[PDB]
Amino acid sequence: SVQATDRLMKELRDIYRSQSFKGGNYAVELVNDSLYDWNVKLLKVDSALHNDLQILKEKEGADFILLNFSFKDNFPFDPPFVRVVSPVLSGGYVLGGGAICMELLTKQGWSSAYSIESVIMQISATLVKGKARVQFGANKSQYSLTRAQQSYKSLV
Repeated sequence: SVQATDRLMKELRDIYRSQSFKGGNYAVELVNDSLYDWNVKLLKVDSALHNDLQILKEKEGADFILLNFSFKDNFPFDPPFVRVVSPVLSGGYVLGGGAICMELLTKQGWSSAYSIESVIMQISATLVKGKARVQFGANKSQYSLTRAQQSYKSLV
């Protein structure tokens, strides 16, 4: 589609010129150059989660929550499929597998008007409001697209 493609390009161009993205709050990476597959990592998360990320950079790997946006399911008609790739989290409205129990991500709270710049922030917020914490035990294999789909499935 030309509309879905153009709309998507508009969004990424917005994100690029947003003070949110300039301030290092997150990043956007077109996995495999795909304009329909985004890796949005939250870099700047004053909260308990904000704490767990400090000792995340040091102990194991880097310091960020890695999100995956899939725009194949009829976006912007339907919400983008968003999931948590890593790290493994407790609470923050995160479901088994990495799916998010979030309002706007439903077919009853989403709007074609909403920006991807905003849904990212709402996720960064929902995670904090739900007092999300890093499960420093489980391996990343805990979170898979497979586990996220069937999970989000039951949700609906």
